[PDB]
Amino acid sequence: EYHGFDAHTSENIQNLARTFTHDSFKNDQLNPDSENFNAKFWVKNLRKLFESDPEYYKPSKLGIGYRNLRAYGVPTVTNALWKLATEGFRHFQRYFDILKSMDAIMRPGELTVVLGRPGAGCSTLLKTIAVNTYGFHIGKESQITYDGLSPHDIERHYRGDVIYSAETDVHFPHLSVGDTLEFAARLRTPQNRGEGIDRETYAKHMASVYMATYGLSHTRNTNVGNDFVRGVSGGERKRVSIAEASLSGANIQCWDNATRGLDSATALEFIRALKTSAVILDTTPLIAIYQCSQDAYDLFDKVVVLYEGYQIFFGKATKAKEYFEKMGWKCPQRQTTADFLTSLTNPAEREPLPGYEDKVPRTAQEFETYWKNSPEYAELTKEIDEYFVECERSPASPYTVSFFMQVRYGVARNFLRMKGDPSIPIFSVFGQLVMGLILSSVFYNLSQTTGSFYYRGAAMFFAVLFNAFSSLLEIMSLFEARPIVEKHKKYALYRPSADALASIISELPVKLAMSMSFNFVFYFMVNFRRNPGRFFFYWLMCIWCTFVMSHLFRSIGAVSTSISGAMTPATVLLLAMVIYTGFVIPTPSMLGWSRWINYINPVGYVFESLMVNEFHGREFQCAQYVPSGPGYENISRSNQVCTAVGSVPGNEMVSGTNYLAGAYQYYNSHKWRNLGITIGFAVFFLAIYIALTEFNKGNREIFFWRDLTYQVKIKKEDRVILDHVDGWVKPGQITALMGASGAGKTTLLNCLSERVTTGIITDGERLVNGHALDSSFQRSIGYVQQQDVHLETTTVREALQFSAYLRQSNKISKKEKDDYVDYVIDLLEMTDYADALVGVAGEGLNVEQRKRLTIGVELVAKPKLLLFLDEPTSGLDSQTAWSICKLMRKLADHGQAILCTIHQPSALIMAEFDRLLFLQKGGRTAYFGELGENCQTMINYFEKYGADPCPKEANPAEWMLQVVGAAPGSHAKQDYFEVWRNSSEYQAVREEINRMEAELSKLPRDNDPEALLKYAAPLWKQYLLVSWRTIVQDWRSPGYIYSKIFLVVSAALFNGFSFFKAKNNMQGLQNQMFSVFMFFIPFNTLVQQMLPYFVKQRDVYEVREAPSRTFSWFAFIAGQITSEIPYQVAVGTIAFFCWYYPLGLYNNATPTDSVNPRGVLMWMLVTAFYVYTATMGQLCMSFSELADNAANLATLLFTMCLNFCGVLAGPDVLPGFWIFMYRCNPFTYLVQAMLSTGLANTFVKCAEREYVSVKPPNGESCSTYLDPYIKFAGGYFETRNDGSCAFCQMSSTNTFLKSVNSLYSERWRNFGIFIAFIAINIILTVIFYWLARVP
Ligand SMILES: CCCCC/C=C/C/C=C/C/C=C/C/C=C/CCCC(=O)OC[C@H](COP(=O)(O)O[C@H]1[C@H](O)[C@H](O)[C@H](OP(=O)(O)O)[C@@H](OP(=O)(O)O)[C@@H]1O)OC(=O)CCCCCCCCCCCCCCCCC
Repeated sequence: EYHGFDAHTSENIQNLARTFTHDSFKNDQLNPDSENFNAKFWVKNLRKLFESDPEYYKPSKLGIGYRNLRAYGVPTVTNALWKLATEGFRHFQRYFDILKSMDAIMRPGELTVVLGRPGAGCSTLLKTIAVNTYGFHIGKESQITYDGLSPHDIERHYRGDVIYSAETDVHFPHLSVGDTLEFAARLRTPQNRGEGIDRETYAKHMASVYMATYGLSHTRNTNVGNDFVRGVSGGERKRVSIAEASLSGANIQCWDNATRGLDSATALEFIRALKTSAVILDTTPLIAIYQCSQDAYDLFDKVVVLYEGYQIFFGKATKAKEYFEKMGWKCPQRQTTADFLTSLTNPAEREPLPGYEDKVPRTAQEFETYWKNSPEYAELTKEIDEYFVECERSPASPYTVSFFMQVRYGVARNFLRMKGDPSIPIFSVFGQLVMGLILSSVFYNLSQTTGSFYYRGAAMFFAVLFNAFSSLLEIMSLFEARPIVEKHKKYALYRPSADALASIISELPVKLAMSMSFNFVFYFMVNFRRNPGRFFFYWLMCIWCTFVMSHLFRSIGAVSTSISGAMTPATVLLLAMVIYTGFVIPTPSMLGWSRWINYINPVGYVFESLMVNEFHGREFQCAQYVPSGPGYENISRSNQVCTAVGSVPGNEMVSGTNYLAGAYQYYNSHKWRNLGITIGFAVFFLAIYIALTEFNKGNREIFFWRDLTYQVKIKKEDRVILDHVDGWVKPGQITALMGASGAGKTTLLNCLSERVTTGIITDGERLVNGHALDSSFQRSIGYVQQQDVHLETTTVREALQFSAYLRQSNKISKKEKDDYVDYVIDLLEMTDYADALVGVAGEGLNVEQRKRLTIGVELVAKPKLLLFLDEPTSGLDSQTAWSICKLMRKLADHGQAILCTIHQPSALIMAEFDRLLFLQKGGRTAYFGELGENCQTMINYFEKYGADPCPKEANPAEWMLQVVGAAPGSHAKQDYFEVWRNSSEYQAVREEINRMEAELSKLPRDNDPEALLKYAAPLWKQYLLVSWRTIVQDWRSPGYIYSKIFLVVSAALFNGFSFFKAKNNMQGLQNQMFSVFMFFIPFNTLVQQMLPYFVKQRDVYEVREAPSRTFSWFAFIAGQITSEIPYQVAVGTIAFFCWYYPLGLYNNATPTDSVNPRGVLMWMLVTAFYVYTATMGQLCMSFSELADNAANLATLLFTMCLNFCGVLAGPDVLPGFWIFMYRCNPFTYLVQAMLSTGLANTFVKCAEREYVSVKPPNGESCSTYLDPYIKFAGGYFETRNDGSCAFCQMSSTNTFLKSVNSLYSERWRNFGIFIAFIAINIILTVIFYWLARVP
């Protein structure tokens, strides 16, 4: 533990200094070897001395003195657009005072405490001290000085000399404490002239010395961790943050609620660490707290008390109590001074002294008037004026090290973090390699004949994609490291630009590894050009493409806030770049309005360069000559011709350059220019990213138990947790249940309520009115959890109504349920905000209101036996806890039985209970009986059995814990379990229990046949209510439906209008097929957006709803599945209307007069695809825990399905191994149905550049020579008035459709199969959620 710089800390510092000076070897009070030397002076002087002092001014102590300070300040998505319009009008074109006049002076080396109720303005005061005025303004008359400086100077020049970090202790979870402190140590070491001392050794010595000072020595080489990741103790992370802040040379530190959610034994340690920092390093700490112990308060020096923004006192912490006693108020006995000061601002509390009632302030104005009139204010004003006079009488870059070394240290820390967790790099590299292998398997050993042309094209396009999107995952790191960077920017350690540059540099090894592992496999598995120079140029182009894409992704991520928030707008841009690469829409077929996009497309140039590199100067053997078949067996090669874009009549080989110049319109003069253009793009995007990251940042039954014994199996060893604990509860009596940390009071509470999934009961017996527990027990009790888990959308009344409907008995009419909900709302004093959205804890209902809501939710179910409460008064201030205790007292008065577990209470709250049950270590009962008034009964019981008397001003809870021996540093005279066993009152307890069992057993039972039911409401009602609740929650989500609609509409519109009124030439059909292929890309983004709103529902259900037996698991999963169907259907209809019609696919149905069937079928297919997207996302999220893993798995499976969907390679070309994956795939049937419906039964008109020239035999006509082939296979011909024939190979679209294995007569069948797949998905979900999460 930590006891604040004791002898052992001094000797540790002595040893460290001895080792350091011995290492450096290779007056009397500074030499470690000599005696008469103490570590205090060494630590104080190490920062200043032992380092060359820059000529500039860098203060070593800041005391702040301010006078006349004052600060003032100023939905359903259907209404979201109107709200946005109103906000825009507000942007286009009264004052509320939060802090009133106040005076204060704070010298260096004094720890100051700010006291006040929540919302009193302490946080605003601390923000004003730390110059964090953003969000409000300060009056012009206020005089603020920092040892003679000004707020502007501190904000501009000496930033980092005053800091502010309130609750969120942000650290890299996977970085060791030693490394985390060494980072700041090295980044704060000045350079000047380092001769004599090695900088690295000095930084290590500073890190070790400050670790020893704050008692973190044992924590070295241990993960700092986070609330999720395991690591150092929660009480040591705060000390690590203090050590880091003080190590970066922060003079004035301000903390608020830093000790929130921490027990007294650790809040004391935190306060002690602050005190040592103040007294050794001479810093100025300010701390704002609500729950303070007397011992912790004894360490403070100056206290400032706030009352509704009015400063009522400021001075020595010891004199505040005397001053407010002179005021005329009375402090109740056994009340801590901090609690008294806080309660002095509560109208319910603060009972005046006798005789002082007539003259005593009652409102903040009177308090401030007296404070101003008091002589203490005069003395304070005199001191402040003297300080101002003294200050008046008496570095361009706030950072210390130069930019290059900031970048170097950022790179080093990035490498340390990567080595600490080799998950993202290794997984990314191996996933890339495996996906590359699988993809290349489709294009294995492309042939050298012209028949491979198309495939080669595809083989390049996808390559450009894989190198393009290889580094997409890297942006995730930016979101993990964003908070820390901001914090480190505030401390004035390194600019965010340095961090961005270091992040770019540190990922180069991973980019190199991925590029090698993917290209060296893909380029050679697919038989591209074998010339070494060609491969090297391909690798160079791919490397620069991935650089450009990585920088673009980083630039996008620099302004976003989440993966989904970045993906919603980024998907449209990425699709725009992908479609216009030059393969989906070759340049000759690009529309006029989109030709300009290709100019500014950084990926089109890469594709052009790669294709020019491959095809240029290459001769391909012909694979098919247009005149051929049984009719033509012996025809001179002169009359034939190859079926390629650049084919020349009578030539056996087609030239690659002609094909490129004719089909894609690329030339070899652009091979090298495009490399320069891509380098320019990379540099531009790097500059944009750096600029962005630099700038854009900112009850008749009685329940009892007898001889309960409970043991748990751990490490194959049986240890008893509860050893024969007996007790009872009664209506109208509150039974507090307390114990040490290891006493397992929570274990007893959970065991009594049957909420434990582990262990068995050995000897006990639980009885209700003398009868054994039946199956109706679990529904006849209420359980109020410590943590309040509620949906962020449903209002208070909606949540209460939902619980009432789904939990009360079915025979009760709806009107009675609503009446009882109103009664509960009235009884809890909740009427003020009965229609206020719960929302996140930050914005919405505060802690007290949330706790009241939870108690109401558990109450509306109408428990008949008991109401367990788990730590109701933990994590709340001293006033909210009192309010909750009063509410519990009222509930008990109304006729309820309560059994609550209390942790670290105060005397006043403790006085409000009727019975006490104390558990020693190991679950052994010490005392069990009424504690009387002011805990007199328990004190008398313990004293009369050989215990020291309780001090008059001691808190009974702490004294009890100490006498039992659980308190640290306390010795027990003898164990009290045994003395309690034979105490003359344990006999009374036994007699009472036996009498209750013998008498209450004769009371007639209330046999209700509906009670003995596992769930109160029938299954269909639960399913309907859960589905409606989820639908409403999605509707009210803050911009979740709008993101989905925008994404889908934008993608569909871009896809439709890129091929606007597409023609039906040979390349047109391929363009439309790839349009259908690219229609599916929004799948990944839709899944990513949808999953978190499933996570929220799952967490709420599992944490609270499931154990409470509100609705069955099947109801939950079925509701989640049915919730997304309506929104998906609507979005699919919108997408079809925005894609099918602009594409002009309806014209294809005009000749056959089948517009309506082919339109309805297409709409049904599109909606089915979207419903399938939702079902697949939910399935892949059913069994996994994190949303990221489910989204990644869904994307991987979707990509695998797309690879073998039949467009990239049909069944014949596909290797046999993968043939099964071409049949089990759910997208092949969808693609076939869509193509057959949209393209079948229409004519084909070949473009001018795709006609093939044929030279018929001498003395023959085009018809006479080509009719047999035309009959044998489709196509048509024209006369060119030059003796030749211009031939087109396709006359009707049915030929191409048959080539893709899509038939018009089978579309319906295909559609049906797809529906089956959706069905399967749903079924699997309803099964997997049972195997994985249901216990
Ligand atoms: C911080 C990020 C780090 C990123 C990594 C950094 C990378 C920086 C690298 C800088 C190195 C730059 C080297 C550029 C020098 C090119 C010298 C040839 C210039 C030229 O111009 O050579 C054209 C002919 C092919 O050109 P070609 O066949 O398409 O057409 C011509 C013919 O070559 C022919 O020779 C006739 O005339 P020429 O001789 O060319 O004048 C005519 O032929 P026809 O008209 O009859 O068809 C035509 O001109 O190169 C060929 O063969 C293939 C030869 C490979 C071309 C690049 C060399 C290898 C790649 C460079 C580095 C590889 C990757 C780097 C590491 C990877 C990962 C660590």
